[PDB]
Amino acid sequence: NLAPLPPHVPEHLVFDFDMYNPSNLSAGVQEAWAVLQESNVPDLVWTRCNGGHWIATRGQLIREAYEDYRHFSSECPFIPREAGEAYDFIPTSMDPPEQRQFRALANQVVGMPVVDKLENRIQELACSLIESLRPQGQCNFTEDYAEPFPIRIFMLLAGLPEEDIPHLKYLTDQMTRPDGSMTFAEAKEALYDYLIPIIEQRRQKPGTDAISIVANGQVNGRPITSDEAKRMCGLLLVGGLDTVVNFLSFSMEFLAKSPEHRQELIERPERIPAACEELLRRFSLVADGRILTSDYEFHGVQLKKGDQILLPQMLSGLDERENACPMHVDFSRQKVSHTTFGHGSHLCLGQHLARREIIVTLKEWLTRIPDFSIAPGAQIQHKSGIVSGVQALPLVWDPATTKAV
Ligand code: HEM
Ligand SMILES: CC1(C)[C@@H]2CC[C@@]1(C)C(=O)C2
Ligand SMILES: [K+]
Repeated sequence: NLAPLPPHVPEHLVFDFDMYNPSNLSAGVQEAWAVLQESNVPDLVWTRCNGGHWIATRGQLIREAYEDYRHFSSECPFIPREAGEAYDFIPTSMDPPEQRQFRALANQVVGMPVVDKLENRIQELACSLIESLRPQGQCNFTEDYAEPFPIRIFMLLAGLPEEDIPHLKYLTDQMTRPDGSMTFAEAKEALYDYLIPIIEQRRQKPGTDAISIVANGQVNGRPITSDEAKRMCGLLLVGGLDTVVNFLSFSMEFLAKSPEHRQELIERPERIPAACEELLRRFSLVADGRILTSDYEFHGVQLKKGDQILLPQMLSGLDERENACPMHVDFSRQKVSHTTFGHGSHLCLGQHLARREIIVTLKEWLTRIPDFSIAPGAQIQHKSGIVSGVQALPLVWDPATTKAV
């Protein structure tokens, strides 16, 4: 249902897009969001769905807003408003200047040098999973690879038992694509319930896992509090359990449907890093936003203090004003413009981990299973939310065409 239009919002800018269930979802989630960029549609629209909020539809406005933290605060970054208000993860719920000391701590646990440390175990895991699947001639890609591969890497980094995944994965999903059984506040409270005793424990007896590092850490040279450590560790869990997991399934679905693209990467595997970046553009998948700190005129539209504005990271690279023929995947694309990992001071801290996981996946999969397709008859369904994903991805191949390494 539709929230009554506020007096300040002009009627001609109303476009009732539902970020948790977009109209055109059956055509693909990126396609469904791209309807906001059809010729009829202003650069900035108001939807009455999900309590009512602005949506910037073009990369120019999305970038500008993400740069301007004085007008567009990350204190309430999720729609609906109750989710945004409850949202308190660190660093994302904080604006500069105080945000920054916390980013620096987070970088000690997910930064380039840590990923270099993880490199061999990331490869080993990719390979053990793929080799196991290779002979079977089929898989449920979401559950058999996309989920276990990035998630087990995160649980290893965090020093958490793998048997805790189904519970944590359920909770993180309720924050990004809720099935209605939990509010965001409830899911958050449960993630923190899980974390609290582990944080206390690791402050007492420090290990070398990510939770210990964060929990015993300093920010601008003063000790982090247990509450700060919990708000940072929660976010890290979310990043680990619901980002790359979804992205891998979009990419593999595309490769399953497009032999010429796989052929290109089999014939020339040096192109894989560039292909990674182009898939990160075409199959971009995050959309969160900001809250207005004051009344502010933006691109000829009056915004009011407290208005929420969705700034979909997904849309920038799909914008035909950033990338010609945006829905086409071109591994040779000369200037791959996107905001897939965000923009401004909250630029994704996990992006180095994410690119390593994706590139290792592409290399190792195509090396063993170069020819595969979607199970015949399977109608692939996407799902939309703060992070979008794929419900299920049944794949099939002829074992005879595979190669053990
Ligand atoms: C394909 C994978 C990924 C995508 C597309 C993605 C995207 C994003 C986006 C758009 C933001 C900015 C949100 C905002 O401005 O409100 C962000 C921030 C963040 N990301 Fe990622 N991310 C991914 C992977 C990961 C991973 C694997 C981790 C951790 C293991 C992670 C950790 C974080 C953290 C801690 C921040 C907050 C930075 C801040 O608020 O200063 N990311 N990411
Ligand atoms: C929007 C995000 C992808 C980014 C990292 C996890 C996530 C859901 C957040 O709350 C911040
Ligand atoms: K908040």
